[PDB]
Amino acid sequence: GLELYLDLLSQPCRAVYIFAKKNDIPFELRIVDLIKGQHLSDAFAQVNPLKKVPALKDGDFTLTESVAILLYLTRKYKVPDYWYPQDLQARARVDEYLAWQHTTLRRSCLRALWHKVMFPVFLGEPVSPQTLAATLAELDVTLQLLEDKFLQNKAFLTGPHISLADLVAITELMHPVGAGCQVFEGRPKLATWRQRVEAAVGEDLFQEAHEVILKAKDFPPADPTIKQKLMPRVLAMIR
Amino acid sequence: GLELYLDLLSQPCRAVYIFAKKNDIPFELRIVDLIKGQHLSDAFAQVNPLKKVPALKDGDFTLTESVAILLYLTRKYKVPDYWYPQDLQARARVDEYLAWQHTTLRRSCLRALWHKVMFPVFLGEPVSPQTLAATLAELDVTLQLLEDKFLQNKAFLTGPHISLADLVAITELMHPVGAGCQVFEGRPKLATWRQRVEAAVGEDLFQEAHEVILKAKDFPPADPTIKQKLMPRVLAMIR
Repeated sequence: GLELYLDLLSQPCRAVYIFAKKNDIPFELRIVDLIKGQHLSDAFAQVNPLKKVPALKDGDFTLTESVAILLYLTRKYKVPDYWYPQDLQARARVDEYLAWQHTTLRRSCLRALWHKVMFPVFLGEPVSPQTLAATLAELDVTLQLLEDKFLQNKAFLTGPHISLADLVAITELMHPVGAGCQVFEGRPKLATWRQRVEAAVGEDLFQEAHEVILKAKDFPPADPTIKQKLMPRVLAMIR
Repeated sequence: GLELYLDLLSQPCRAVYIFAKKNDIPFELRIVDLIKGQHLSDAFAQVNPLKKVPALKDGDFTLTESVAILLYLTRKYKVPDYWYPQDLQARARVDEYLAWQHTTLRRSCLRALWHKVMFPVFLGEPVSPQTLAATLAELDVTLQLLEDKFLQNKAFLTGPHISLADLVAITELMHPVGAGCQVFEGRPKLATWRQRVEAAVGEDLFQEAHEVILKAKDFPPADPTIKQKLMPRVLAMIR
C-alpha cells in the first residue's frame, strides 16, 4: 500500500504529513530519522537513491519532491477542489507560489534554522556572526515578499480559502519559529494568516506536525561519525 | 490579449518561448533586454514588481514563474498530451522534475554561464580558476543526477515522449553550452537525448530560440553604470 518516508524535522515532510492526515489519506508511516543519518544508510538508499525525505512509495511507484507528492495525493485521492482549484488562474496562483518558494522562502527558513540553531547546538560548529546576520536580513526580505507579492489583503496566499500554497508556506515559516526567530512579531497580516491556516488545518494536527521542529533548540550534540557524514549534506542543502 | 515578456538570454524564457511557438499559441512578444538593464526599469516594475522574466499577461491576470506559466498555457490552449500527460504517474514525474530542477540544474547551469563567460566578459570581473572549477564540478554532479534519477535508459526524462521536463532541461543545459563548457561529451546517453529533444522541438525553432545564448561570449562589456545596477542582482541570482 501507500508509504510515506517522513521526518517532521524536515519542512517539506510536515507539508506532506499535514496534507495526508487532514484529508484522511491512508498511508503507512516510515519515520526516517535525519538526526541519526538514517537517510544515508543502505536501507534507505534502496528506497530513494537521492537519500532524501519526503519520499512516497506505492508498489513500484516512487516519488520525491513534496510539490510532486502533494499534487499526486490531490489527484489520486480526489481531495477538495480548494486545495488546487479547477479555475485555471486560481490554479496558476498555487503553482506560482509553489514554484517561487524553492529558491527563496524555503532557502531562507532553512538557513535560519541551521545558522542560528542547528550548526552551533546540533553540529557544534560556530557560525560567523556576519553570515548569521545576512541570513536573518534575507529572511526579512522573503517575509516581506510573502506579504507583498502573495498574501496582500486576502485571507490566504491565493484567495479566500486555504490551498497547497498556504500549507507549504506555514511549514516553512515554522523553521525559523523553531529556531527562536521573531517571525510573526511585528507582522500583523502574517500573524492573522497563521491563525486562519492552523484553524483550517486543525490545531491538534498542526501542533502534532510541529513537535520535533520546536524541540530543535533541545537536541543533544551529534557524535563525530554522524556529523562527518551530515556536514557535506547540510552545506549542500542550504545554499 | 496574451502577452509574453521574454528575453531569449534567460533560460526560463526559452522554455516559455519554445512551448508557445511550437504549440501555435497566439501571443504578442515583448522583448525585455537584460543586457541593457531594461528589466530594472520603472515601467517594467509595473508588470512585475519583482523585475524578473519571464512574465505572462492576459488581461488583469499576470503570472510569473516559468513552471506556472508552462502549466497554465497547457490548460488554457489544450496541447498534445505528452507535455503534461493525463496519466497520473507520468504527470507526477513531470512535476517531480520541474520541482527538482529549481535548486539544482537551474542553479548549476546559471552559475556555469556567469563564472565561465558573463563575469569575465560582460562585467569585467575575473573569476579564480577554483571558483570556475567548483562550479563546473557541481555541474557534473547535477548532470549525473539528471541521468541516474531522471533519464536513465528512456527516450526522454519522463517517458518515451518529450514533456515540459525535457523542454526545461535542454534550455537549462544550453547555458553551459553557450558558455563553451563541456556538457554532452563523455555522456553518450545525454548526447543521444539532446538530438531527440531538438528533433521533437524542431531544429529551426530550437536554433532560433538559442541565437542569443550561443552568442553570449560576444556580448559587449556593460558600461560602469549598467554594471553598478546589475552587480547586486547577479550575485543574488546565482546564490
